[PDB]
Amino acid sequence: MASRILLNNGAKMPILGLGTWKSPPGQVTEAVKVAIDVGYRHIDCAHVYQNENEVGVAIQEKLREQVVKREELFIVSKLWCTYHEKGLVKGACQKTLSDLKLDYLDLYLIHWPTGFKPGKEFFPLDESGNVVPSDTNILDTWAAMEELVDEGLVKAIGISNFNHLQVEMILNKPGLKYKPAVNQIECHPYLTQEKLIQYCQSKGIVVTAYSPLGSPDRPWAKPEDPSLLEDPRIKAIAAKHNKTTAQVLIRFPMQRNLVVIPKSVTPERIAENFKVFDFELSSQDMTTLLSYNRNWRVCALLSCTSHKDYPFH
Ligand SMILES: NC(=O)c1ccc[n+]([C@@H]2O[C@H](COP(=O)([O-])OP(=O)(O)OC[C@H]3O[C@@H](n4cnc5c(N)ncnc54)[C@H](OP(=O)(O)O)[C@@H]3O)[C@@H](O)[C@H]2O)c1
Repeated sequence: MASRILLNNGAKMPILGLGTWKSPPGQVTEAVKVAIDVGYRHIDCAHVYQNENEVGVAIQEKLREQVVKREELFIVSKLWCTYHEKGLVKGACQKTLSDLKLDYLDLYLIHWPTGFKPGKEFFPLDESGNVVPSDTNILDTWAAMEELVDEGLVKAIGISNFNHLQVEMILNKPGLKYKPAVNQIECHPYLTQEKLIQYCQSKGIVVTAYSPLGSPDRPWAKPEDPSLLEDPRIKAIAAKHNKTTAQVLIRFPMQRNLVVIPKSVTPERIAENFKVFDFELSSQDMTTLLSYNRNWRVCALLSCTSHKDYPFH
């Protein structure tokens, strides 16, 4: 399979990237170094992950070493919810750029449609346990993202965790200057997303699938939750193809014309997870994997369920 997908800004995006949420700061520099050595050319980052400085150390070394050229890398980050105000967006982007050791991002995403009150805390909460919102809306935040393109800080802009009506709101924004290039959403056999994916693809927006392995290291995991990597039905498909369950879970979104961003800090798994361009799932395999949908979310943003822009009602 071809390694890159064409975006609606004219640039090409690698379909397989390395995730970095929960990657410990003392391990993520190695992880990114190994990833680049074994062929990864796309790294998914975010300010809220608190490890962009350490990701950047790896990127800069590999650029300095001439293992890879900057134009061959595709670095993605995300604007956190406490920076949706017009006057904070540029500085948030520039902090991410400084930390990552870059003079531009390939893609910058609005991390969630929900804006929160600015300040030091990433989740300002009230006594109900609900977030303190910002009176920003997705459309003014989008205009601020468009400015970043026009200042040369980012090559592409996009969105994350936007539902169908929120994507449509952006696409229908009065005076829209740049369409979103990407919508990054949770997607795996237990949350298959047929409706939102077809809508985005029909508009030329590329979808990136996050938590493709079901995020077994998510901090709020409960033992009774379903487990993709341990699902016997998925293990059986992997065995038939002489691949690992993770490799099946990564190949699955690729064959739906999605980008996918599995996270690992384990060198062997980083290498294994990239070895997914040597085999094909059948159409029957694809439909079988789709049949496992149960609308189960790793990331439900539960402290924000009363925010006006909460995406998952
Ligand atoms: N936009 C958003 O709101 C949002 C939300 C969630 C995630 N994301 C992005 O998507 C990325 C991926 O999602 P995720 O981190 O939630 O989870 P994930 O990629 O579904 O799963 C990561 C977990 O799987 C393990 N793992 C990796 N490869 C494996 C393999 N071959 N065999 C067995 N276990 C394996 C990792 O362990 P080790 O690391 O110990 O090897 C880690 O515990 C994130 O890191 C982040 O970049 C974005």
